[PDB]
Amino acid sequence: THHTSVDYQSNSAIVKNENSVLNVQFQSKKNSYASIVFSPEKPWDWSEFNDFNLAFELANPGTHSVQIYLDISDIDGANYTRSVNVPVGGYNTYYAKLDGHDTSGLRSNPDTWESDEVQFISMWGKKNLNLKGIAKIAISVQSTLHDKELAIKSISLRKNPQFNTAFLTKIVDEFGQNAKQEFAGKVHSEAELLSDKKQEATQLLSKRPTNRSRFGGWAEGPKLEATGYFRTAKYNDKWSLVDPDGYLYLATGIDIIRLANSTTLTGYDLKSRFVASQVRKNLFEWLPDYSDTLGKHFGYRKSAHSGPLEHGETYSFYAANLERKYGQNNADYMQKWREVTLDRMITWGFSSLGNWTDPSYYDNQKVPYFANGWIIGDFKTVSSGNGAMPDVFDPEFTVRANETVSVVAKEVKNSPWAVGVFIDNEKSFGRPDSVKSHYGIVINTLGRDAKTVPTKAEFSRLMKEKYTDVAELNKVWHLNLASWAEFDKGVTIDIKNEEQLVDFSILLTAYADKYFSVVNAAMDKYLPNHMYLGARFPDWGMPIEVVKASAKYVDVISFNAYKEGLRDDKWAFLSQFDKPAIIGEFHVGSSDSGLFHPGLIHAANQQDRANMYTDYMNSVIDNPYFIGAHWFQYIDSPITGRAYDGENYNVGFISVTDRPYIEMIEAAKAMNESMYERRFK
Amino acid sequence: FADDTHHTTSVDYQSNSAIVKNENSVLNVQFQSKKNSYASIVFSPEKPWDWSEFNDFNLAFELANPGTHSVQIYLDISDIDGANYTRSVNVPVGGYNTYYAKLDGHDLAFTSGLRSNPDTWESDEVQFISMWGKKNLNLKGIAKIAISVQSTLHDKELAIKSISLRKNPQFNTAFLTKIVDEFGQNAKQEFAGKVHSEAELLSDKKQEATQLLSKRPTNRSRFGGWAEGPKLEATGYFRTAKYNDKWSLVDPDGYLYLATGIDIIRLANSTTLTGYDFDQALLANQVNKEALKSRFVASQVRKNLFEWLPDYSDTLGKHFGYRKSAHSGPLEHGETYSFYAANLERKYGQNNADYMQKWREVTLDRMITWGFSSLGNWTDPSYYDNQKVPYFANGWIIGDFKTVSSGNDFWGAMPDVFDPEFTVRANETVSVVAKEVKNSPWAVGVFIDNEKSFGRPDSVKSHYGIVINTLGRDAKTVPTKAEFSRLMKEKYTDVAELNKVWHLNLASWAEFDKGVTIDIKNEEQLVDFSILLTAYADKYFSVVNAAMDKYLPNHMYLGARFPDWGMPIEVVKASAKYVDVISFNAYKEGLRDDKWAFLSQFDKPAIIGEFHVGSSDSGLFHPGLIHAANQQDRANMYTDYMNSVIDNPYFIGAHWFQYIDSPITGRAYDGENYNVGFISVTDRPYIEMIEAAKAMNESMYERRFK
Repeated sequence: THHTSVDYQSNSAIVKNENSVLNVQFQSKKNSYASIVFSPEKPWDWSEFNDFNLAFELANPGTHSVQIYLDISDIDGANYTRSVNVPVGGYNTYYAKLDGHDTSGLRSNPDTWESDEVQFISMWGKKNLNLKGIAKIAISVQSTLHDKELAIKSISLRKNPQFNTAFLTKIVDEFGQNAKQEFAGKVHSEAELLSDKKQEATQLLSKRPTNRSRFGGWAEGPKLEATGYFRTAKYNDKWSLVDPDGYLYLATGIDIIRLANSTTLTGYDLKSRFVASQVRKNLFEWLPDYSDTLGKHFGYRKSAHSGPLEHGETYSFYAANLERKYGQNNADYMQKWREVTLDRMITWGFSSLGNWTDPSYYDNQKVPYFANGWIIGDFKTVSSGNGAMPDVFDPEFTVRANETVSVVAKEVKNSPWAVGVFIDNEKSFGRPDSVKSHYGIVINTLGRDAKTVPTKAEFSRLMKEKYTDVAELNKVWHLNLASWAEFDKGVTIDIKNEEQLVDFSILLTAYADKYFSVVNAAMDKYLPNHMYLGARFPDWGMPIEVVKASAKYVDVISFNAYKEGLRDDKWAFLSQFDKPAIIGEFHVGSSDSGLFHPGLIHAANQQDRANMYTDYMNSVIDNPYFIGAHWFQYIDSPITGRAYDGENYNVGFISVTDRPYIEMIEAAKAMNESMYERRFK
Repeated sequence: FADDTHHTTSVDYQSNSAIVKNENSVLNVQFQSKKNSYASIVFSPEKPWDWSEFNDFNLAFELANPGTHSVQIYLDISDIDGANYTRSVNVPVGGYNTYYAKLDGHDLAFTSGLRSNPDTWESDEVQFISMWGKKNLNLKGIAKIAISVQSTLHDKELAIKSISLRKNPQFNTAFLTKIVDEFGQNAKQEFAGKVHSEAELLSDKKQEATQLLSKRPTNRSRFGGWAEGPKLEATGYFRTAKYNDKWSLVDPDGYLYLATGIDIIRLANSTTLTGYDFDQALLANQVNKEALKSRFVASQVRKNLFEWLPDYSDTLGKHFGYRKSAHSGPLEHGETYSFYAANLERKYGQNNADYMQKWREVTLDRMITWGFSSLGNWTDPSYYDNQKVPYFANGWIIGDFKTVSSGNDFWGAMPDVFDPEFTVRANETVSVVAKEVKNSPWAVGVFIDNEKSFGRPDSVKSHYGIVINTLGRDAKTVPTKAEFSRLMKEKYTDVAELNKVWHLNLASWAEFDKGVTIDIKNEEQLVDFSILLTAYADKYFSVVNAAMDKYLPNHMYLGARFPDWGMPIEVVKASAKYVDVISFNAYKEGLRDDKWAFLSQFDKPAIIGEFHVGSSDSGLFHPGLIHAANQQDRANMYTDYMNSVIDNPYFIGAHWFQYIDSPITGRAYDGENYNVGFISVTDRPYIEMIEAAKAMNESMYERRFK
């Protein structure tokens, strides 16, 4: 229907008409965004159809798999983003449901009918689009390290096949696996678990090899000063860490070495137990009684979002498999899991345990670890206009900051094994997408009472410093304020004024400076010998003012970047600070895991997954500012979604049945082996 | 561009070990290929298709695969005359693609010297690989189109959306023009692992060096055996034994041992015809000074394949050679070049370093690192003195002894093994091997000869050809016939009794001795045919065994590498009485139980001499004999094949053919241009293959014996 002829344009992509087939060469090596956009004469009207799907006949004659983004926009202005991986090879059909069929508490659901076809993964945006007027349909590739290609043979709208009413019925086995689907590494019997443990014990290393120091550093590199703690240095023209014995060190590893995130909502909410959600309940074949052995794995989630529950009861199939696998005959399965986990990292060559490692691990003297704290309190707050952020100028913020960091110190006990502390994570500092996005904190704060809003009170001060008289501001901001007292009370800014931006930038820096000074001070008080690794900025939300402010205080600037790699264009700005950086989170996933959601970055298969992993880690290693990266996370998200937000991604280095993804492991081992020599030699 | 639909339109079909259901308008075919070594769907009309009226056209199939494994289909088209031709292609798991076979026009109308040519037009479709048969079929009468699945380990599936005849697109006249780059790579196509600059070679070497091991891991014995397994009598030589009700080898130190590794660890088969030649009279392996002066273009088509050849004065000019005997191409002889050897000197020969010695060293280390227990057949004798990786040795028995024939010229000549000169030449061959091996414990064993034309057990004529043809000859001048006369007289006393059994009217034994034309339809004689064929093979193996007993007494004799398509039971039986290990070549997806059950007759250990899987994503124009969807599938199919070797209680190992990909423009001898390499022409190991090999070799002892 839509193509077999339709008008289109391209953005950093050569399009050739070879037969009926659009060959798209995405110029994605050079350009961080590349696309072919399908725009008709008059905005498509699909009012006349119901219960239907948009289908693409896609091949990939390239030499890398392509994660394509499907963007469908309105005459109305709303947009929804979908994504899928197109493997190197011939044609498959990719479809997206636009109306009907599918609430379940899963970020991505099973298909609503059986096929050999591939459904796009729903990512973000406004789902319920305006079918009456569809402006554009864009296929884009974003933030790759390689040119990508796509062959489009046909685009069409199709009537959805017959609904499967049991698509959410017993999709989980008693092991937490995809019940209805076979997949690589699927456990069929409990005896497989016991058999795994025995086999794995054979291959597991105990100690670091002789080409690694005891702290996991470069035993054959230079020998810098031994401070007895992890620290930063420059060797040649590249940033490095230094281990406590003065060997060079780069941070590789895995986050969430803990069970806190491996639980899923059962649908129940002890003598007052009730089914709060029938749909949740029916997902799983097996859920034990509280009097059962494996009933030990029942938890409760106070707060839950994006699902048919705001609270309720949880179960952890991974923790259950741990008991099954390591807790034979009353054995301390937790302790055994920790010992296996430590050995795995040695064996895989990981130099550290990542963020959100369980305090259980902190007194270990085998593998280094990263510690963390969240700053929570009843202190006053500001808003990015949309996320609630700390009023960093409230004295109550320093009070809680100190207690937060103090807590961590007691966990760490001044151990050289602690590489450093993360404080907070992806705070809502603002997104530099527009004025409103960039300076939401400033804009929202400026219309609040200086008398009651400490952050605003500092804004007042700084602006008095620069402007002296309020009439002189009235010029630049193009406003008609009466007095510094009215300003102090609250100002509604002119969204379109450009001259005030220079000031907004002062105010955002000022807010950020206080944030990072407070936390830096707290670290000085409680863990003075340890590095402070920042606040883990998301690459989608890292205003330059916030980064700049952090550079004065942190030992290492942390970012999370869920991309195919660290592109030169994207990270060039780091050269203005000359500071070392770490990636707190990254991952690749694939649907061949039997999960319903590959995650944020998509590969063709486990082997592609590992190869893309290698490409990302190579980009980290070859970047002169970056000193490491941590994989998110250790364990696959539960197939029915983690209890907090329904996230059900293939993010695990191991599956729910405590089986390492083999291909990932071998990429990991390779990468860790050659990392020091690649960077420095 | 479509001429005519065959299925979209219905046509009559029959199935064979295959369930076909017409779900919607598609034929979904479930080949029952796990249980049945041949499964098929056969499309046949009431009257033979007449396609005479078409020219410059192709036959096209729109195919998906809803199964869990990729499927190599065989496409056989047969005509009214009983001629047949076989094409093959891999259909990956997934949706619909077009697979086509040109029936007329373009390159068909190879003189290229490539077993399989580049496509004659660029497309989003997949050309079938021409395999074998009578290609020039009668398009007046196409009797049947067969799609089959052959010797798999798994059930395969196929979805057929349409079959059609179509006009060929515009002929790309430049399809054989500059298809090779200076590295011997596919110039026009981008492929995974393609080298773009010489610097990448040096880059490659540095990186691989840090990853190469130079010594066996702790869990492997010095001779590559099972360090943690039982310890048996150490004889100081490789030998056979049983453990846990399964055949094994035993290394010199007494540890259990299975043979894994790769064939053709040498340069001899990495050369391709350049299209140049010389004044034949000036020829006395690079040509001499006087002959070089008469260099001329003998094949324009060959010359134009290449973007670059060096000049003889260039450093890389030393990689020119010469081939005295070539077939299946435009040249019967001519200049060759070795892009692989050129790459070795580029990679390892900087600053006049000993590039060959370094290649040998990296090769040994690669085998260690990849976990292979051995170097396979046709290892360059350069390696024989190595004390790091065990190796298989070989000889060919060649000479001017008398010969016998199958009665089919394409099958080839066979030694008259009752000719005393055959024994002289056997002895002399084995003696040469003995001087190369120098009694080294590192030599696992000796293969003598390879895929001799003993017969194919699929028709009486094919099976007993040597017997039939020899019976027709004179005892006076044909030793094998003199032996056949002896055995029949021993059995029948009087000719009259044989005349009865064979349904003949021979006047005298003197007639029999002079020459008999047997009755091809007579069945009673087949017991005698079996006796005669056994007797032939028995003397063959007895002679070789006695040679081995003289010169290499301490070392295993590994037989003569029978092809799985041509292994008469009589010959296998004869061999079992002499060899330490029975060797076979088997280019299939695996060792099927049904194919190899016969081994229980002899309770001997067996070895696979050669097997391979190839894929088109290597950038070569021919995936080979067994086809995968891509490099990853290729590795997975490798793994399955090796699992079937490891799981088989008679087999003690298998060798992969071969180390290096064949030249993209054909090996000089016969134009074979397959993706058979563990490594590419630029000395880059195929990463997926290496990873699968490492895992396989790691687990083999445990999997087989624990």
